[PDB]
Amino acid sequence: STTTKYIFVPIATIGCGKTTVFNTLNNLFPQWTHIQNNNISKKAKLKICDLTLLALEDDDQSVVLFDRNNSASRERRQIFTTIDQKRDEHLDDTVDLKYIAINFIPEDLSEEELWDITYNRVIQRGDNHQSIKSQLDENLVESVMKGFIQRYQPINTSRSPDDQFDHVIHLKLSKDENSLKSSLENVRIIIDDLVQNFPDLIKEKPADELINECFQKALDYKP
Ligand SMILES: O=c1[nH]cnc2c1ncn2[C@@H]1O[C@H](COP(=O)(O)OP(=O)(O)O)[C@@H](O)[C@H]1O
Repeated sequence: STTTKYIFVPIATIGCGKTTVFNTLNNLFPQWTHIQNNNISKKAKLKICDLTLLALEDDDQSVVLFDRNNSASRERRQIFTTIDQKRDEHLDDTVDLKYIAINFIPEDLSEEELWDITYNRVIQRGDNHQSIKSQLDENLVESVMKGFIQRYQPINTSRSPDDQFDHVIHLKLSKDENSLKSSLENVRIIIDDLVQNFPDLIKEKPADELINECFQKALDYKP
């Protein structure tokens, strides 16, 4: 009769944990399609929005993890506008699409600490963002990361375009201290939020051993 499907839209800069968190969630929930802008050729005729809608055509798909930074408000505007315009090419009128913002940069986080956490993650642990995956020029890494931060516009659901989100999940971002890693905390935040608010997506919280193992795999993942 009627189906609701979801597009999880991150708002992040480089090294905030976006790919790690989405890889963890896909490890846990293989039916949640993880579409990585970083892996799409720029001559490809199917761009991330096209692949998103193709994925949502499948009856077995309920969630697309839309893996792109979307640090600028114009980038969020593009998702809403393009998906809204193109969905009729792909989906019948019994499918309701909901957009879930996954906010990776807390309002309370200073730009200095955003830089401190993310730049040192990228240099110490690596990042597969294509323009910086080599890191043969640490000046280039700094310059690209600064570009995303310069363009970053915090989520604001009291105005266009972010008022089009149906739900926002607020993540944490902090320096690693002892065994604590904010990306694993954030996986749990997402799972708990969906268990409570979207039981159609997670009827029962997975065992903690499995959540932690899926996170370990994502943390260790090299492509
Ligand atoms: O909570 C964390 N603590 C420490 N390092 C992390 C955490 N989450 C991800 N990382 C590491 O940070 C680096 C950047 O990962 P991220 O998921 O931010 O990539 P992204 O820029 O493609 O979204 C990776 O080497 C990853 O393993």
